[PDB]
Amino acid sequence: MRIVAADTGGAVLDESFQPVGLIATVAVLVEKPYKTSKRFLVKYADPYNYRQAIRDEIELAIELAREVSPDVIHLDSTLGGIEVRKLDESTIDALQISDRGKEIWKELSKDLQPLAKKFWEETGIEIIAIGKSSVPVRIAEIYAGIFSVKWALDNVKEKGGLLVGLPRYMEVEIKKDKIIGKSLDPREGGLYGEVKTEVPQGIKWELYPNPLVRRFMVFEITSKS
Amino acid sequence: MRIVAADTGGAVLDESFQPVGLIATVAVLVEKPYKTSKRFLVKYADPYNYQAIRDEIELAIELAREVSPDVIHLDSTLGGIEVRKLDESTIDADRGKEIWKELSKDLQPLAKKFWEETGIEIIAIGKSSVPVRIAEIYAGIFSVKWALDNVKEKGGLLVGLPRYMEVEIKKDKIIGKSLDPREGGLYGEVKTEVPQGIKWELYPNPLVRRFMVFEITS
Amino acid sequence: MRIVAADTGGAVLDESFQPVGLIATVAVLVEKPYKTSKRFLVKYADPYNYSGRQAIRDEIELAIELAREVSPDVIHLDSTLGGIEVRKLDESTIDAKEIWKELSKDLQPLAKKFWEETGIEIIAIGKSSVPVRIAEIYAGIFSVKWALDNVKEKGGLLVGLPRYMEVEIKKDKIIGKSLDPREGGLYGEVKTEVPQGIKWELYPNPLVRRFMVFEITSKS
Ligand SMILES: [Mg+2]
Ligand SMILES: [Mg+2]
Ligand SMILES: [Mg+2]
Repeated sequence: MRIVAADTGGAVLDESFQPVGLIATVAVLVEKPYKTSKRFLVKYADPYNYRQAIRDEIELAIELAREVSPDVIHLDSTLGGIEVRKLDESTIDALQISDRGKEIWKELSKDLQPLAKKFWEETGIEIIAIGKSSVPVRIAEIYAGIFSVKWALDNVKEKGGLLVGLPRYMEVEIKKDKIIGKSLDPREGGLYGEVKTEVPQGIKWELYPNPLVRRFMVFEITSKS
Repeated sequence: MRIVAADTGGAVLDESFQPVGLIATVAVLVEKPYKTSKRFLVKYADPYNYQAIRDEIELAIELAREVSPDVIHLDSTLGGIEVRKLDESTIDADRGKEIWKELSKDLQPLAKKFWEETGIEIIAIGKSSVPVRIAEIYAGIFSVKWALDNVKEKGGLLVGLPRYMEVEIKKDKIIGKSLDPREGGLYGEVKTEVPQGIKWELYPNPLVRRFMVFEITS
Repeated sequence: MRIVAADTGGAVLDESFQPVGLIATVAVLVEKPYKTSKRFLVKYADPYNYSGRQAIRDEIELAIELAREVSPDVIHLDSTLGGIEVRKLDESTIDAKEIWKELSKDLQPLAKKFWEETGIEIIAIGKSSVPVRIAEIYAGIFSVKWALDNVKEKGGLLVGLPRYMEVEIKKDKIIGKSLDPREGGLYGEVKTEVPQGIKWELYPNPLVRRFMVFEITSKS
């Protein structure tokens, strides 16, 4: 099975760990053995001017899918595997979720449903709201963490610093020519990602637990002085 | 403490990872340090034609008549109440209360007799029990053994393992381990014939996070 | 950020893994990089004489005591309530339960007085807090130190550890680590004299998945 998935992750935090805005939306193509992705796209938001996220996700997943022709698209909404092209107010009412959840997806339907309908009509490919059950979604999330770190390394102010809140229980490792992202949960079976980049000089970095949010890590960049 | 527990796990999957039916029910004897089992029984189902709790309680009782444990752990998370005490009244203390109210007809007296016979309680503990989890891991292990023994006649097989466990295939045995270090190093080991001219692989079920797939081909 | 947290943990188990009483209440000071604590306080309870109201009472005073020494930015209390400030804990905001209305009459004045002196909030954050988890691990460690220090001659002792943590015995030390790598490598360290004439082992509580047991047995 060949799967395209998307997710949004990585947040700029202030020095007191308060979220400021999200950084990266990533679409991935995942194939057997379903541990990583070698083909992916990134879209960067502006964290300092921050759901537009799920709109960027479905749009980016569709763009990648048009290139690689997967069997299915996985969307990060935990709905049971229902097709997005079939998401109307009635089918949402039949979903076992919160009333605000239903309210939220009724609003989103207006933008997502027509998009998935048109893509399906063109390809026969379904976009499914599978959410947290999906490994490709988790891999997308992992890549969003890596790309958020890459973004921070590329944009950190001279003599300045930057805190990036990573997606849940993942770590990044810095190499001279790339960033490696890995789930910290061995139960996931070894999910990981790698992205090439140039690591700049004059800065230090540190990965540590977000003291306010258990199982979430922070990647902090500080300037050398 | 010496414990017999039972569970059912391992599933045949189609090529699109959709489950077809369960494979193995396993009863285990577990003693200190409660990380593995050395004495165990297995009962296979017909996955292509798939109540597990009935086979679980029987296979547990069966092993118990051979090793005489202090207690039996049944896979039903009820906080530890004795099964022989499970009658419609005691049950009432929601869809679940309804289903347990059906099972209790055959199970309650079955455990009553056993307790009178042996002085051994059958407690409904489920998710809290380490022995139950050890039984589950072995069910995974035997599901792989089942797969090894059926692949030649089937050509290719996808086995869905129980949650977050891996298997490793060595010279004369299958080793299974929990992937969750929080469980404290739970593992199992089963000696078996490894047929030749096969290739196998372990990888994430892309549709079910934290579940692994054991794939074997000829 | 500098945070003082507290929690109670470590249990005495009987032969059949049944909890008897809790052992240690620990306040910890946690700073960057938020993996451990190098300054901490402990109060031992009497496990054989132990509802759970005393623990959070002992927790808040130990935290305040520690806070007066190290002056943190905030205090974390083990109670998951989204992070409400304890000094603002009365009927109207609690109602937004019957337990806390009993607790508030003691805790709220403590928090109010402390905030008045320092401006430091005591927040009911609970499980979201890393420093609370670090306090919990230290409770596990001090519980082992307690067991080592108090095991009878030719007697034994079962210590029920807090959730998914391990302890390692070293020559002059007890080390505690979380068994969940998702937490990012949280650990603790406590200096102590390890008694002779005793053996130990660490193994899964068979009745409580993901909880470990640390057992002391006397050599013969
Ligand atoms: Mg998402
Ligand atoms: Mg079961
Ligand atoms: Mg507590």
